[PDB]
Amino acid sequence: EKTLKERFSEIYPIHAQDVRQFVKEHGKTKISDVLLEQVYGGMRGIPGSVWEGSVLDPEDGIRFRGRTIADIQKDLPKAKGSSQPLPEALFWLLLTGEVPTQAQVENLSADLMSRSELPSHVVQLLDNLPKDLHPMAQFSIAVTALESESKFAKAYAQGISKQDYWSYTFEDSLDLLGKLPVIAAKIYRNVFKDGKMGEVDPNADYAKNLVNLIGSKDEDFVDLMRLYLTIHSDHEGGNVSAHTSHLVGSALSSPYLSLASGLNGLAGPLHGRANQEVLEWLFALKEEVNDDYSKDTIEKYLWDTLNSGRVIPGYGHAVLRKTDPRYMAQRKFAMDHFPDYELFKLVSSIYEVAPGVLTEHGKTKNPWPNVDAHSGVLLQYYGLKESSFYTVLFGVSRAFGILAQLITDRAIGASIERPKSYSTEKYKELVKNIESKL
Amino acid sequence: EKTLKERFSEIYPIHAQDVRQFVKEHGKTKISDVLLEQVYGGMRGIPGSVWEGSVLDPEDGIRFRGRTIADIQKDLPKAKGSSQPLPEALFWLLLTGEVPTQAQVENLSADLMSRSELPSHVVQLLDNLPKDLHPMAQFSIAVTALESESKFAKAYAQGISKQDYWSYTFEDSLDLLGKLPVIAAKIYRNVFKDGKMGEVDPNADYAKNLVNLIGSKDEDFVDLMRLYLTIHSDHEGGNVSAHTSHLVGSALSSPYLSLASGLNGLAGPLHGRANQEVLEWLFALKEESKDTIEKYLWDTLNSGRVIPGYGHAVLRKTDPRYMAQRKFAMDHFPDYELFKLVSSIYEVAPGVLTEHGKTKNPWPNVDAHSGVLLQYYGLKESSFYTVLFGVSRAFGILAQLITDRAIGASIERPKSYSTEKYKELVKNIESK
Ligand SMILES: CC(C)(COP(=O)(O)OP(=O)(O)OC[C@H]1O[C@@H](n2cnc3c(N)ncnc32)[C@H](O)[C@@H]1OP(=O)(O)O)[C@@H](O)C(=O)NCCC(=O)NCCS
Ligand SMILES: O=C([O-])CC(=O)C(=O)O
Ligand SMILES: [Cl-]
Ligand SMILES: [Cl-]
Ligand SMILES: [Cl-]
Ligand SMILES: [K+]
Ligand SMILES: [K+]
Ligand SMILES: [K+]
Repeated sequence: EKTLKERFSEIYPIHAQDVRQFVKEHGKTKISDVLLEQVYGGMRGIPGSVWEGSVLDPEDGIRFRGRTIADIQKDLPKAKGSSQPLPEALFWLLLTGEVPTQAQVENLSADLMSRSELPSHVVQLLDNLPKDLHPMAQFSIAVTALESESKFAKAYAQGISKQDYWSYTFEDSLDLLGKLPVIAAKIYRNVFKDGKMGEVDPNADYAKNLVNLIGSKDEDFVDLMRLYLTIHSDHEGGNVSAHTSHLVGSALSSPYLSLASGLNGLAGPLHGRANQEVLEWLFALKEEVNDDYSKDTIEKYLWDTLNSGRVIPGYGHAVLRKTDPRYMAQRKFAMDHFPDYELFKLVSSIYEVAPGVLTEHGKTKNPWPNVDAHSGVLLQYYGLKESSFYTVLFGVSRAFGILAQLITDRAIGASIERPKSYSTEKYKELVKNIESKL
Repeated sequence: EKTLKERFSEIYPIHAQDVRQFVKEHGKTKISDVLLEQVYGGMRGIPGSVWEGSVLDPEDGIRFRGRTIADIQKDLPKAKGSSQPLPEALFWLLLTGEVPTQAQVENLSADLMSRSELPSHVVQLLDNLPKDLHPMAQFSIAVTALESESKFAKAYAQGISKQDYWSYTFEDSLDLLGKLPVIAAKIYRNVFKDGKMGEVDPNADYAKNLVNLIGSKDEDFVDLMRLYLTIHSDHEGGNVSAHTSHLVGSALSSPYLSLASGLNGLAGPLHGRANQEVLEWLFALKEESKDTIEKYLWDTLNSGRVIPGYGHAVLRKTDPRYMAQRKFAMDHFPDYELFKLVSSIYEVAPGVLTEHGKTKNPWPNVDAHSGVLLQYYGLKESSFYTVLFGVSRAFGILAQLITDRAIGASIERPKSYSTEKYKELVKNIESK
């Protein structure tokens, strides 16, 4: 059967021609205004990214190439002996728009694992970094240190044509993906454990390799990581980490430098820590309520939180009008594996009463939980209790969506991202002339 | 006299109130349209950034707080015995909008040098990185490794008020700036020399300490570095490195992670790494008259490659940073062979690019002329040239980051769609 690169090589020229024809016929059509408040407000609401792999459906949640969470659960092949799709399978879908066969996924997993050996200088670098250097900083350092392996950078120096960029971008992306579970596990073992790490199983999948190297053989934990890494793999192109990766990549920096920059964006406390924020809030609630999770006790705690001017972390969507299907998938995992786990009972008790309380409070348009309201409790159950590592896991997942778009951008020859800026003094002059009309 | 931090603490509340009133009274005014071709064309022409220190005119080039490069050479204080501007003097102007006195610049240089000592774990990591790992990758690695020292990161975890973010951002920024010449010289000495490092002179300026740590006390080389680090320091808010640093910083990553990300964008061959690409392209042409130059330009274009150092996203005429560098060469070494080659290409390349018919700007940018000046003084290792660009551009990057935290600027987060969804959006727009 065709490999991922072979199938992509057949699909990308069709997409490239489609984009060229679309811009030729409709490029002059106005799709938005830019108001002054938007340039001073982080460009909120401005269409500013072409991102093929995922789009948020306001009724049905995130869609990956048109498929909801329920669709990917039904449609993607599963690991042998499991009901969880693999993140490798979703990566195939993100890049091609097509669902791979089980045999195609197995071959892709084997290709990734064949590329998983860290160069000696990266092992040495990681082993000697201080334990107080944050795991996300260690992560982006290690990814950047792989730039010496970059096939795109070496080929660009040899003078390849623009029409060939995508091929080397693809190879660098798979080389990088193959190493992410090893980098992440090495950081985990060095910072939080004894530094001792096993070896990659050449027949294991990406999530299984990650969990085994982190230090667990529990097949249910493997299944949890397959779920976690699938559902976090992509969420549009406007968010800081996806946008940063696209921007750096648009200057023809390699996938290593592009992903490292995206990871630094994900490391920002306003972007990649929602899981940890929920967990901290759950722990503080548990202490304050003295382990009492009854309806009356929880509702009073939620009313006091909202009445004091604070939000319920993980609840309330700007756009999505129902519970995130990624939340429901994690709830189902907990219901099927550990329904009596005390921390899950707290999460579930909140789910039963929070939407009603938020609705009556009247300050939350879409009073439903997101993926981050449920992820930490599942990680805690399997012993991954070190919350300062959670964004590393997020990056190991989101790298799939980031690299899929980076390959696509090189395949279509997307141009450098370079908007215009002005100072406040010059915006005042611009606005004065617009309002005066001359 | 007032320190930079003291003066900034007086001006930022006034800027904050000014922005708030401006957006309150004029926020609904439309300043641009977004056409489909712009979202599919890198957002070219979209006003998408607020950036105070510098504004780029397509015809006239860069202005720093309203001043051209020539204005900067006249208005800012210089080092003793020198006619070149100091980058730390421009940094003062970028952050405050005001020209520092000579004594204020000297005090700022001394503060930067007082913060220049690298932690042991950073020295050790640099000493152990392979010599074949590109210097820009080593540079962003070293900057990221300083995150363990971040005062902003520690204060944020301790729960400081949003109103106090700027103070820790400011301290991290000056801590980081003070270390950049040491990191850059360490990379140079390790990769190309014996790895041995001299000591920082507490009383020398930023560019002089960089050149001295690289190993040279040539006074004209020091003057070149003063000019180089000044003119590369900022190019408004929409260039890839500045924009990347703003984006990452807007999620409250520290100055270390924001700068490291900006450096990774600067490392792209369509961005700052074009200065290495230019030197390598010049040397390949030399190894291989108007006819021979024109043939080499066409052979490059016909191979599906860009002419490095020509074109620009915004500029539509010759870059004034190119002219400032030509002027330096005319005043110091007009007969230098590599300078004459760059000048000979300037006579031929714009015509070829115009006939080629693709670029919107057939004129050279800063990267066409920077490497040749470094070559004159014996800095022959072109894989180091973008590190120097990064040492400079950190000034403009960090000035805006401090300003952004002082005013509480928003997360940058536009909306994306797939091509399938853009088609639906366009169809509905055109039906109405
Ligand atoms: C700087 C640069 C990236 C700006 O990109 P841009 O805003 O999209 O430029 P344009 O609008 O003029 O691009 C239109 C076309 O002309 C081409 N072009 C632009 N500058 C070119 C150059 N110096 N050589 C060859 N082709 C060039 C572009 O690749 C593009 O081709 P395409 O339609 O097939 O995709 C571009 O000019 C470039 O690649 N320059 C060479 C690298 C360089 O010197 N970078 C330093 C910039 S300070
Ligand atoms: O302005 C740009 O887009 C690129 C450039 O010249 C710079 O950043 O110095
Ligand atoms: Cl996101
Ligand atoms: Cl975001
Ligand atoms: Cl208007
Ligand atoms: K080259
Ligand atoms: K963004
Ligand atoms: K940009």
